[PDB]
Amino acid sequence: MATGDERFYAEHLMPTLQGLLDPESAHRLAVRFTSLGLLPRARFQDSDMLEVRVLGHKFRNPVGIAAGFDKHGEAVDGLYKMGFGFVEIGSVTPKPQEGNPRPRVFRLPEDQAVINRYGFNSHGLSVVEHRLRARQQKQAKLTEDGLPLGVNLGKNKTSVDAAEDYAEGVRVLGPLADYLVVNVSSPNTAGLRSLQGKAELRRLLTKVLQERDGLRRVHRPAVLVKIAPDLTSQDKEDIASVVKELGIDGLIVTNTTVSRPAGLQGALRSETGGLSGKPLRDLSTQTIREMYALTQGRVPIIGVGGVSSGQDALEKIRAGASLVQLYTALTFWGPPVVGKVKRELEALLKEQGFGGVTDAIGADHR
Ligand SMILES: Cc1cc2nc3c(=O)[nH]c(=O)nc-3n(C[C@H](O)[C@H](O)[C@H](O)COP(=O)(O)O)c2cc1C
Ligand SMILES: CC/C(O)=C(\C#N)C(=O)Nc1ccc(-c2ccc(F)cc2)c(C(=O)OC)c1
Ligand SMILES: O=C(O)c1cc(=O)[nH]c(=O)[nH]1
Repeated sequence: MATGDERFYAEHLMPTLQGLLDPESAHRLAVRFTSLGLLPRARFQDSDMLEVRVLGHKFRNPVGIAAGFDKHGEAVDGLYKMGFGFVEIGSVTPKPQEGNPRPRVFRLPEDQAVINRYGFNSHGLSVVEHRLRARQQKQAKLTEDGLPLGVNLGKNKTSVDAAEDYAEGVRVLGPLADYLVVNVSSPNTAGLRSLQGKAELRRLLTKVLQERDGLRRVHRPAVLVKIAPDLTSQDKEDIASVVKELGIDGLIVTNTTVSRPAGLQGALRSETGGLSGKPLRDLSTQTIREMYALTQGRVPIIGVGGVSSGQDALEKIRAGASLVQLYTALTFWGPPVVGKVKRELEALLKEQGFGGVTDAIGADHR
């Protein structure tokens, strides 16, 4: 049934697609195809067990699309139709930019992994602002029905003041976002990840929250920080402190890794960039675990990295995540992966004696 669809995509459709197109062309086609909503609605009906209340909002299910698939806000509606409980677009930079030269996305099918070095290719704030404005009341209804929208902000390659880039993003897209993400963890913009250090981070985030707080109350988003899986213990302890001190609304844990775990088999494993997918999974889960402990369970976490199943999702939830995202799993399993994760998650939750997702959040720590 759903298993027959899963198998079709996994064994026939996706490998054929991966044979005809390069990874970037495939990405661009998927965004186009998804934006038209051509694929029929996902059959899976979200149970009440999957509902989460966090970040000032209701999420009808805890499975979202990670930043990077839809950088420019072109496919938001098509992604809700696929069954995602929330959609995050971006990263968006203030001014339009190309990103890095091609080729810049690489598949590692033997590892169920991707490496990318897009470098924040972005239509920029103005284009994305108008795109979101065109569908603003549709989104207001989606959100009220439990399907929120996040906006992930980046910075221009050549920008002098990182904090002003993020501030601009807060000003322009904050009023259109249920939550904002300060992406300080892209491996593909020089200097960016050092925004994660204590002094810079506190200065940056103070400016961001101050700009957010200046928005009219009805258009005031939660602000989250997205961190790398490659942080030192000092880094993490420092982020936890700053986040608690400033009252940051949550964390996204994690971005892609600049590491190359032992055992990667893919021919393209030494390409420069962020690695995503299955080899990232446990490194992300452990980072979630640590950040939840360091913040005493008081700071919501969206868990991301290598989620391709219900077990993967629950592991992150039990480690401390209130919500989860995926992207890379889609490039191997296609759209059916979304219903797969939700069905399996629900089964596992029953099986382990949780009334719903909310009861499982942080359970490993208790
Ligand atoms: C093609 C590609 C582009 C990405 N671009 C962004 C980005 O613009 N901003 C961001 O915060 N994360 C970006 N990500 C990182 C993902 O949001 C996510 O953190 C990471 O891929 C781990 O999740 P995954 O294993 O499910 O794919 C990108 C990932 C990939 C695969
Ligand atoms: C990492 C860049 C990347 O996106 C890919 C690669 N390589 C890739 O294959 N993407 C990719 C390719 C195909 C799909 C997809 C497959 C069937 C369908 F009806 C709609 C989209 C998706 C998808 O479901 O997006 C929501 C993503
Ligand atoms: O645009 C990119 O290169 C990119 C950004 C990011 O945050 N993460 C990632 O893996 N790639």
